[PDB]
Amino acid sequence: KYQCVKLNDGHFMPVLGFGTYAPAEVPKSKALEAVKLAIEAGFHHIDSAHVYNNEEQVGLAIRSKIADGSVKREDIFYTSKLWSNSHRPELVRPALERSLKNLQLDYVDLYLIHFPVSVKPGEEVIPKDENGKILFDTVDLCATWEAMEKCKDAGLAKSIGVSNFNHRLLEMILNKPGLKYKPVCNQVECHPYFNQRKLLDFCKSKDIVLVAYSALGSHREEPWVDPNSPVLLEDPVLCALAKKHKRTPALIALRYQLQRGVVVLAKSYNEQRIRQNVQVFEFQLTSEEMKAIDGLNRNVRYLTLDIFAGPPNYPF
Ligand SMILES: NC(=O)c1ccc[n+]([C@@H]2O[C@H](COP(=O)([O-])OP(=O)(O)OC[C@H]3O[C@@H](n4cnc5c(N)ncnc54)[C@H](OP(=O)(O)O)[C@@H]3O)[C@@H](O)[C@H]2O)c1
Ligand SMILES: CC(C)Cc1ccc([C@H](C)C(=O)O)cc1
Repeated sequence: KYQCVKLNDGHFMPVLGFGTYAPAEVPKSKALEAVKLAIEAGFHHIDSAHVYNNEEQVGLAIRSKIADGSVKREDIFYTSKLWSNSHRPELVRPALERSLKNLQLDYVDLYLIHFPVSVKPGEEVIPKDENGKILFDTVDLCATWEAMEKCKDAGLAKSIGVSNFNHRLLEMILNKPGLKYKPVCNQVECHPYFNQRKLLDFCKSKDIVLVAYSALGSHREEPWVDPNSPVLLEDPVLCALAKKHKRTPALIALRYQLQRGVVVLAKSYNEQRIRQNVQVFEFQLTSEEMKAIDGLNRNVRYLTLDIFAGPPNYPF
């Protein structure tokens, strides 16, 4: 057994997920090993994406752990995401089916719209013209969502959701005429420097689960993240809570999210840290500790994806 939350479609999501993105200077081999170690440690939820360029490796890890008897397929919650070169409705199912072929899995547990700004179709994930300009595309995300619904009805995705959506974009889906399935989740950046209280409450009001990424202050990969941003885990309040509990600041940051009703991702490719992170289930924070962490909020967004700024659907 392991801790899960019931989604608005009746499926269950494990509340601690393993993040699989690593910057390109990290060999893809490392993904295979790290996912195996995460499953061994007790992660039951694994987060990936077509754009991470690691589905072959992540899928092999999962297949391996199934085939050697370590875990059953029903005890792994696997998430993929629809990249922005496949927003057009007729391209949605093919992108899911391409991810599934790479993974050699029959279905994903969850399929998300990765990012709300669309780019032109083709193999290239960031298509550019001759002059370096991103080739943006104009697509009705409501149409994309109907295609996602169809994938759910096909059994290719058990659940569907969104990522990096703001209030306005969530509302566009929620108010869509003929809506079949609400998003089960909105996967967004969330940590004690950017605690997303407003958007969290909105999502709660609609029984949409907020899934936190960069919960430990991000990969900090350039140019995606400003190197001059503060380092979350050096925070002196987090460090003193850690000392107090004989834990680590990472574990404090993880535990904060679980208690506020957020599902939390954590990426690590380091064996010790992977094992550490599952200790989030071993302790609890008091109401005064939770309020101390709430106090850290400082409107610091690590991940702007500002190469996609300009189009109306840019969410920040
Ligand atoms: N939907 C999206 O647009 C989106 C965006 C960003 C992230 N995500 C997802 O969310 C996941 C996590 O976000 P993130 O990759 O930005 O990273 P994160 O989980 O915030 O942090 C990863 C960093 O913290 C380190 N770390 C992990 N556990 C630690 C611990 N116990 N003590 C200290 N350091 C620790 C890791 O280094 P080591 O590997 O060396 O341990 C890594 O450098 C991604 O991998 C991806 O799955 C999604
Ligand atoms: C690095 C780039 C070529 C691909 C890419 C695009 C978007 C994302 C988002 C922000 C995420 O981290 O999930 C990651 C990687």
